[PDB]
Amino acid sequence: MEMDIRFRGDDPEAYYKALREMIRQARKFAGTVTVTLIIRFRGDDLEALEKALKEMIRQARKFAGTVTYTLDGNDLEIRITGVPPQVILELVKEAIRLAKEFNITVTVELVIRITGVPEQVRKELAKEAERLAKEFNITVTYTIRL
Repeated sequence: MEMDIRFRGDDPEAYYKALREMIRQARKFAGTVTVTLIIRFRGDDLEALEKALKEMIRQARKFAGTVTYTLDGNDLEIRITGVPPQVILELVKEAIRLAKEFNITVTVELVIRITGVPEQVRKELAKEAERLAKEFNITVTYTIRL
């Protein structure tokens, strides 16, 4: 009685707005939407990475959630939990922005943990996940439990 959705290496506005609408629909529908966000930064400019950490910590710590991280030399991992789903989309836009500003390499991943929803919702979101994967040519997967 649960559906997860996993997205990675996201594309420009057309995709973000579309995704947002799926995000929106899901929240409305009679269920619990638990979202988790992961980003990994890479680059030799360690000073840049340390600030990219600090901006995302401060912004995302203003939500009723928490933040964890690790630095495997020149690879910084960030795991954000507890954030409202309609904002999540915008924290994605901010972490891409930091990739450009500091001229560093960044990857992004969204985990949506939907609990107790209709099979009509599951099939539509599936079709929307099937659709977006193909139009934008990116990493898209999902899981359903019963």
